[PDB]
Amino acid sequence: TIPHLAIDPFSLDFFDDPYPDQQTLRDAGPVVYLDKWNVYGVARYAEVHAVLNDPTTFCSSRGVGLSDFKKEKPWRPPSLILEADPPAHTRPRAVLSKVLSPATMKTIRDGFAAAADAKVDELLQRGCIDAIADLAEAYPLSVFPDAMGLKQEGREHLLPYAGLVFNAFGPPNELRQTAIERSAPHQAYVNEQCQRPNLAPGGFGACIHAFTDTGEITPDEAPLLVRSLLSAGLDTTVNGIGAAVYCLARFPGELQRLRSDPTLARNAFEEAVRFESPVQTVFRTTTREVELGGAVIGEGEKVLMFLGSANRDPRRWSDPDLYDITRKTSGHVGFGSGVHMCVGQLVARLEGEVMLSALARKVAAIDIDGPVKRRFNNTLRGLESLPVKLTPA
Ligand code: HEM
Ligand SMILES: O=C(O)c1ccc(C2CCCCC2)cc1
Ligand SMILES: [Cl-]
Repeated sequence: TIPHLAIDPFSLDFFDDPYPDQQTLRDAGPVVYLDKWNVYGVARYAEVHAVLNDPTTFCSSRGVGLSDFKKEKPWRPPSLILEADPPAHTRPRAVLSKVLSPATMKTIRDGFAAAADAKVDELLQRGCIDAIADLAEAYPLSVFPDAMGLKQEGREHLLPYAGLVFNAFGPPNELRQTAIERSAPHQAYVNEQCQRPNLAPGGFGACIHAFTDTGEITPDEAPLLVRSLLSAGLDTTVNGIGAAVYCLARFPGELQRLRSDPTLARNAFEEAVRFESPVQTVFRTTTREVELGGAVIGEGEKVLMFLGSANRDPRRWSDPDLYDITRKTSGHVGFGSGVHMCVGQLVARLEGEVMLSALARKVAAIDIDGPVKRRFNNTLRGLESLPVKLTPA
């Protein structure tokens, strides 16, 4: 009843061009079985949305990667938020929500915007830049570590640790094994920066530790919740902003619309998240036998959600393969959906908005002028190098 496919969604060929195989996954049926890894897959918007919004049946405490924490040891102690279910999930989630609150955004927005304008001004002086290293990476590295309260020394561990975290969600292929092989120095740095004395006053890290006396979290929970932000808070925005610049570089018509109305910056970034879906995949584990799309999935089965495919499903979207900065993007699953929906999305959207605003006001053209190189990761989709010439407005 359930179609079996040999597609490996974690193969380099798949990463290089996932869209044909993602259509094959969608059109094979609402639920597929991936013989390569012995997991169920759902690639249509409807089933992805349904799974995300049934956390009781499709739990996260057994891991949101391929590995089932009930069968294998997690590569690191489980996250108190991402890898927890209600009710254990609820209070750690509330703390991170209050830490990354609208009030916090108001306190940091002006500095985030000034740094975005400064970076674009700097880049325009060079003209020919690499939109990854020099922008998508450089800008978040210029605001997020400081907003965390991190010291200067050791920040070079942040992106490697994030690449490790996101490769570790995948199956035990070479990408994952190599990441874990090299993990020790990055884990050691990150774990140490999670301790309260190492997080500067007023930043996100210190705010988490200050929240340890309300009865929501205890002091021994704060370090791992800092770990959550050092895991998820940087590499995601790098690939989000990279996605948006890549979109504007490829669709000059949309850059021209953005220039004509910079208030479209926030939705242009939201559309980029839908269009590229920097986070491609997430797993759940069934806690019971469950019917999904006519298939009977047993208990303790891994279910792979194709967020990027759901965000290009023509059953949900009109012209899903077009980048449209005035599209009504509400409902895309690029940030997830339901109780685990990205708790840091206000930070993500703030960075993306102020960067696209800087580009909208200061840049007239973005032309690819060198070889584009893709970056391969079991969970993240993005580029390694994006040579562009920036023409000033
Ligand atoms: C474009 C940027 C980002 C994208 C595309 C993204 C994507 C996602 C997605 C899809 C989830 C759901 C995971 C699941 O359902 O299992 C998630 C959760 C999460 N994200 Fe984001 N994220 C981004 C930025 C950020 C930032 C900036 C932070 C922190 C500053 C952050 C922290 C988290 C955390 C802690 C969770 C777990 C929330 C929970 O389990 O309740 N993310 N993210
Ligand atoms: O350590 C954590 O708590 C943690 C780590 C990684 C993530 C990812 C964010 C982007 C979507 C996939 C999951 C979320 C939380
Ligand atoms: Cl770790």
